[PDB]
Amino acid sequence: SGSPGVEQHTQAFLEALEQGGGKPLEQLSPKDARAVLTGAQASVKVDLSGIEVKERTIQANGQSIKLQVVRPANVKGELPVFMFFHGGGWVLGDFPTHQRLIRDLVVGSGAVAVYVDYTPSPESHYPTAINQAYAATQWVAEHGKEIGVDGKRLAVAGNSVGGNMAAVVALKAKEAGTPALRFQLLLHPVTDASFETASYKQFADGHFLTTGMMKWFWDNYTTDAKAREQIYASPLRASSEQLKGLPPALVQTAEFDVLRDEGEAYARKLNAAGVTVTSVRYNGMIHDYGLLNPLSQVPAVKAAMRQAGTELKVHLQLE
Amino acid sequence: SGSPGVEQHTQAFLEALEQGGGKPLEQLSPKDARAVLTGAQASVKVDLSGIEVKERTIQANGQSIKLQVVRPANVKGELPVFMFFHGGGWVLGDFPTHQRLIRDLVVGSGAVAVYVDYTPSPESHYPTAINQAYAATQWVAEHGKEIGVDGKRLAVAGNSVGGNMAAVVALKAKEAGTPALRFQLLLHPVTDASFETASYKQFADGHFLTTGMMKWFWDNYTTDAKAREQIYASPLRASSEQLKGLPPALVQTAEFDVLRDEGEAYARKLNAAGVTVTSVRYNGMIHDYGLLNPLSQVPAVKAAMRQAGTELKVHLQLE
Repeated sequence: SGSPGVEQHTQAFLEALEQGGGKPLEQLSPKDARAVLTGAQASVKVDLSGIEVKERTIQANGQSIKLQVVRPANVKGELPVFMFFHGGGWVLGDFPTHQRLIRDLVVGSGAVAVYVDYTPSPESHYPTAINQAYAATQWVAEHGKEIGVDGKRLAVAGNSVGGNMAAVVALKAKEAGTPALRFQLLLHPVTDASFETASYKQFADGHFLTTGMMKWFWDNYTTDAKAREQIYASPLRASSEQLKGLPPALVQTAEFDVLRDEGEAYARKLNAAGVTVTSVRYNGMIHDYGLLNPLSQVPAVKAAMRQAGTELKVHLQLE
Repeated sequence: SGSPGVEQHTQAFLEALEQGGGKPLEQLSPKDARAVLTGAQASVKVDLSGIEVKERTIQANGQSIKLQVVRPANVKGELPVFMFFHGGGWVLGDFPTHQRLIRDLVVGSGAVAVYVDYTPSPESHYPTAINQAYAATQWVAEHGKEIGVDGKRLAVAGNSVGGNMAAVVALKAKEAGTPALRFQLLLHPVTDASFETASYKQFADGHFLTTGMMKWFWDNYTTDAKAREQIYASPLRASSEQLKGLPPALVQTAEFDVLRDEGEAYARKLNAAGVTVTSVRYNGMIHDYGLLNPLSQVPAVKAAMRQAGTELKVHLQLE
């Protein structure tokens, strides 16, 4: 269905989904909802070349955590590294659904991605996944040599709830005083457990990610209102003092996205706190433009991916 | 003065200008206004390395036109090429005021820039400069070998009224059936001789480029209302049919810019006409963020420049 101004291929994609019909995602079991993303991502021929992928299980902060290490192919030596936190509304997502996005970031940056297999919701609730995400980030900083990376040159990155996770891991690293981070890449992040922004109102339906989906995602994550008010759930609620000293950020938002305004608002809060921020709204785009494989060849998406990889590279250089 | 959300260094810049005082630009003679930009650009140490600059005067469509050819240094062979049309509101601007911006685009793309020294206003009026701009573009396509470029791989680029000029040259090339263009790079372009968009209302003052300046710029360009209604002055007025077949575009706009809305509106019109467009709003930025030397080290500006160079490069490749 979409709106005037939606990029042409994206609009055609939305119309194709509308014609395909199907139950609202939030009316499905977590298992069936996961299968929607799995099936849709698998339905598209995509370039996954130029990477080498290796699983690694680590012992960190009291639990076993599974990683996927994604390295630029045919490259020798220690490389700088970014943690990658996947989206999917906490309920959906995993490594293979996100592999093309991760691949594009790795190939475009020359840096190694460390995907963290955090526990999904509702199997776990806040703050289980963010504690895993932080534990893995500290692990990479300390033990990077074991997986062929320079852990002292370390960024965090993610899409959607993964952008939430990246932002929150940066906050947790500030709180803990470790590890040092070069950069945070937030691709259309969730930043606030509230649903009254102008973008939430304007794009409630018809633009892939719906308000109904967002409320369901948040409900599966946690129904504890006190938890939702914590900065580690809703980082937009942080004060300037709480944000001071965070690493430089690139925040990409999508024009036609309920989460657009809270993402841009978080960028403004970082800027007001003296954090270096580049905040770029990709016009014509819907939420998860960098994830969805049917959109991966849209020229604006390719440009967004080129930028994301380049900014990772710029911030992960030697000295 | 600025607004909540203006990027921190940009805000400090605006405040410094406010404290410096001085007459409104539009109350100055063209000569004195030109000197404001010349002096301000010269007051900042900037990196101009990595280029070789050579002047060339050409005979094209009945007149002598001066070019500055800006080539990546230490590179052999034919290179692809982009025309560069400078901003300055038609009254101001020239090569040296714009040299750092041009340099960044050349170094970041690996392509040669051809700066066109169009006749300023009010010394000339519409359509003198755009006819010169087009003549030079056709010349480069035909005679590129003479200046070390592959004229068959040709883009147009410009900031502000230079973005207007690039967009209009692309339209003139469609009208003439020549030359073929790979790409149009529009950095915060002027697209419409009207002053009633929401951004014009919101950012009328306090954000460097004022509504008063824009009206003065347009008045110096042409006071002919019929001329202003032509698509070669106000390309936003073009129909979908008139825009069909134009080359792929990157349109960067600035959040805090009176011209923001008409730039984004032009991107939407291109998209509606089936033209490939990437439209990106750089949040926190003011107009001419890529031109103004005091802002050239602002991290978001560096990111915008990296993107602009990269997108030129991507679109100017072989085959």
